[PDB]
Amino acid sequence: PLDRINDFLDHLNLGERTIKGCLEAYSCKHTGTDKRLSISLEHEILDYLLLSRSSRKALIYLVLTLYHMYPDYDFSAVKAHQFFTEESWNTFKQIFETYMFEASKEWSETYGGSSLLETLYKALDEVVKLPECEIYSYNPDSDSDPFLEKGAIWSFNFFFYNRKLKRVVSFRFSCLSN
Repeated sequence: PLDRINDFLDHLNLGERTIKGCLEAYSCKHTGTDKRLSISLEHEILDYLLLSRSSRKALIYLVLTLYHMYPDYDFSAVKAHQFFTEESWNTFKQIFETYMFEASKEWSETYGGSSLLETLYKALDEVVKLPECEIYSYNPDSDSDPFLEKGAIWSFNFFFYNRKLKRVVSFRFSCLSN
């Protein structure tokens, strides 16, 4: 399902610049390492007392997904509470049509049928119920954060979270010069 998109955006070259895209699906666990991590994270963020309180829950799982992508990095519930921002589908749509327009044009010239945004909407909707989702963007400070590659022209990290399903899908896409 996700594989067609990830293959399309697996180092997609547009002559001089390259677009990188990665979709990942995650089912949140409440057993084993993640349970202990969740306890530690919620203790860090409660002891510390930009997301609001209505996303205080999602924050935990968000950091968990971060650990699943880079398990050797010292992520923090406080700085992640700072770096995560809840977004709307409309904002993500505008970002996608503005930044991934060349990729959507190359998609339409290669596949007759659904556009790239349509296919993305269908895959995201299959994994997490998009009308019921909460959307987040991860925007860290330093280049040391593994979600910010030094030298990239632009980089986006989106997370689609479903509370009733306890599921998170990560969409990463950046552009690089050669």
